[PDB]
Amino acid sequence: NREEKILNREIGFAIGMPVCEFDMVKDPEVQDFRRNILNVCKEAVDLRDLNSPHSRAMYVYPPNVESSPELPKHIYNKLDKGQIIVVIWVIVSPNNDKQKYTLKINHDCVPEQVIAEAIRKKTRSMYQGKYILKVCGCDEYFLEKYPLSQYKYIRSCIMLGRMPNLMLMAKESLYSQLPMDCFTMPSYSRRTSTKSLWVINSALRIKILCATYVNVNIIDKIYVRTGIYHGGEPLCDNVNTQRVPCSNPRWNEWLNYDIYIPDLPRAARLCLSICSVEEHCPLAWGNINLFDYTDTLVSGKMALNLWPVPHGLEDLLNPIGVTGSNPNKETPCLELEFDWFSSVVKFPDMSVIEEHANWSVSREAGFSYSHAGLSNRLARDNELRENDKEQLKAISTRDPLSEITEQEKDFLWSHRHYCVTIPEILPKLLLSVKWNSRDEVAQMYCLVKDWPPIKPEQAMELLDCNYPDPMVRGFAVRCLEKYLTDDKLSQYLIQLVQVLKYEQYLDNLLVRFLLKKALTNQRIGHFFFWHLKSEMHNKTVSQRFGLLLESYCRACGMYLKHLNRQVEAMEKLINLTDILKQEKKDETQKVQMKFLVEQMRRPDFMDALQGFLSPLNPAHQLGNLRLEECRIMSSAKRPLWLNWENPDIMSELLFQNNEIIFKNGDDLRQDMLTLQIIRIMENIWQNQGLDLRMLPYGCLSIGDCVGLIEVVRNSHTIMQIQCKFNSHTLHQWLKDKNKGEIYDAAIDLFTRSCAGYCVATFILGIGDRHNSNIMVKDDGQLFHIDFGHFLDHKKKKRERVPFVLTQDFLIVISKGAQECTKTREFERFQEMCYKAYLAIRQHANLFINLFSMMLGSGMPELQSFDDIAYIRKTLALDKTEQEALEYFMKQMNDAHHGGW
Ligand SMILES: CC(C)[C@@H]1COC(=O)N1c1cn2c(n1)-c1ccc(N3CCC[C@H]3C(N)=O)cc1OCC2
Repeated sequence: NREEKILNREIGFAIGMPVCEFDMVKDPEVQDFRRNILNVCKEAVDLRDLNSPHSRAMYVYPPNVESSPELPKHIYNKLDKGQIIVVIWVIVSPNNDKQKYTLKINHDCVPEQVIAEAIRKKTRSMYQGKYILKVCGCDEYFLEKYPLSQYKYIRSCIMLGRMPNLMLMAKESLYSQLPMDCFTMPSYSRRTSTKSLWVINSALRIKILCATYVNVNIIDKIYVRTGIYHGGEPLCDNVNTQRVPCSNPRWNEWLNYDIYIPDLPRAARLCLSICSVEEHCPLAWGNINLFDYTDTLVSGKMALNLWPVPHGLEDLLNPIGVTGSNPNKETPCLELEFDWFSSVVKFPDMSVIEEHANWSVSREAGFSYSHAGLSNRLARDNELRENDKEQLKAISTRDPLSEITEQEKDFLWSHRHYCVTIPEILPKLLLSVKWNSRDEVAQMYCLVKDWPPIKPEQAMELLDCNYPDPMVRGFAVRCLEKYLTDDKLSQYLIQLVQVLKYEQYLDNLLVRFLLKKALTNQRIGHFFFWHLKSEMHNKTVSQRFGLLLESYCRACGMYLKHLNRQVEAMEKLINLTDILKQEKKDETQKVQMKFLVEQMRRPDFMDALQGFLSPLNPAHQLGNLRLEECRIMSSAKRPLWLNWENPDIMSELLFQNNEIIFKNGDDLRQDMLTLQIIRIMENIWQNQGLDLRMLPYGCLSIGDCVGLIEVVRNSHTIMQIQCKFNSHTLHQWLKDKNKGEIYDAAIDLFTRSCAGYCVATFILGIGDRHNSNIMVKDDGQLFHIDFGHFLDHKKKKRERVPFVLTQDFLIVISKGAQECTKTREFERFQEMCYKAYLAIRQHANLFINLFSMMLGSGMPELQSFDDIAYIRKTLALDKTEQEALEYFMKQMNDAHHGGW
């Protein structure tokens, strides 16, 4: 047991709460999750010891590869006849003397071939399966047989015109360093009648007894508002209790609902709230799953602790809110009573559902012309015309925020069998289902059961708040299991972690998929841990995320120990910054720095703040902290500028110092999402041969309004440039930094990165640009920082241009010409914008879905589908492609007072 106790201390330190608190949770769902999730843990551990040591090395150091080995024409043209120059370093003599070997090989060469060529060059100077290639300066390895150019490091080197520097390491040098972890099963591994829902011939009714902890200001009259929901879709009309004074919240009233108990869908929920009053106002709210995790209908007495109303929610009910009782018991508590049927009621099995769907399909197949004429949801098989097929195809092209009329819904449902031939229509077909009809739902189940697979980015939509059904969500997860690459999983990890909150139960297919991937890929596992840990202060998700983190920490292996180093380093940094903002806030920079350096030099702190992996990128080792290079930044919330040595043997070939900005006080979640979207945008542009280089620098939220920002070396704000001022200062600075022949490359890089940031900021509705949030690298790469604001943040009770190209920017674009607006350079720059704008337009659904998946997150500027609709306005989705280009030009023309 000594091993178990110690490991529980390690897991508790990682999660930020003791494991014993989980053991005390009475709720059977919680204890069943803890026990049953362990098979995902076992499965993942089995996959890792399948082909050991190689399979273990693949888990710890997965290949950091692109999704496809194909190169866009513009990237291939950067290669000398499809060949790349590569530098291979062999550490040999004592005191680690470095021998370099320059190779000109095909871009498609496998690491083993690269090693053979290196051995050839070293032998000419006077086995291949005994070495591995490592990226110089960081812990990135090439353990798998992918073409060299498919490795992200290599592709980046090709794209940026950089020399790839790789190090020949012995297989045994790496293998001996990966410890053998023996995953142990925890102590908790060792643990009337029953009627079907469809045999309950009764209407729904729920009793509202009384409310406790209704502490309000003498508010002069209150009631309970209730409704039956399927996602955010009401299943019947809302039912309110009679009004009562808040001084005595007693109702003892059965509420009768307009729904037959057998018609209740699987994901049906009771959404309620205590309202005051005419200006009706919600005081507290709470949601409940009408069926528990065991598929049992709610029976008996239940007490539900309510949640405080979130600012901006005028609506009396909160359906897209969290389901379950508030963990804090010193909150308004509502007592409810459910119906009793003298037996346990369960949701029918798939076999019963299938028998019923086949019975319905067969019955409908025999319907006469006139019977089918009774309903617009009924359509005879052979009546399917080509015009109808064309209408179905047109509907499937519409964006997820485009309204589907009641007529289109009846249309889609009656043609559901033809819909299988155009499988991407599934999200529209599902919103057209009468979720309060068991006859229709049973048939939808069977259609989904055998539904053709759709793209992972299309399936992701089916995991958002509009799709609560577990059969639907199960199909989505299966598409991800079959077609989502680890690369794309990493890219969309924030969205996939968010959509976990929309799950009715702790144990589901999505969490099993995500956990298995985190436990079989340490790069995925790293960010999985941090995304969950960053939200552990949020009581809406702390039990879910806490239980998930416990399962992750039991099976991740040795990485727990490394994570605990990063957790301890962040904890010390939160502690220091918290003191500086509450105890030393008014003191000078010189004084504050003296306190900081004295605190940091304490042996306990000094050890905790050095020799750990960067949470921004775990391939980066943070060695000794360079205190003399550290500083308190004069910016808002006084962030810490931190500098560590990169202890890697060949750090000089990557970077010798790792500089990170630690910030305590601002919410960094909107920045992370924007930075992710900028990268996705750049990826779309690059694939279409549209070379607009963006700078989606690293940003990670590690807690409540705490996080890390990746520093971009040799980059300066426009204000830093002009504060050496004329409009020619910037262009003169770039000319000075790019003297000679290389000048044109800087102007091209500037105009290209400028076009990208113009289009990206206009689409996304980012916070207003100024000379302190626009940065420029010495080579001419323009980029933006501080993405705290996006979408419709300047809304009133209509669209903006956040990046207005002042004379300074146009002078650079036009190479110093006076009439910068009327030059061929500016005409070429406009063309880059138009193409960039239209390309994003073609991928609008992806962007709409990425934002829709982030709705359950507590982001201030992303609270409703109305906020996402801003992107539907900027992309001009209701207009044609030419009208959309015209609208963009007009927005640009108005903001710049001419030119477009
Ligand atoms: C104060 C800080 C938190 C700001 C505000 O919100 C951001 O997003 N910020 C940010 C991002 N980046 C940098 N600031 C940054 C700052 C300075 C430097 N540089 C590098 C050279 C010296 C220093 C400078 N220009 O002062 C480089 C940076 O990288 C881009 C990411």
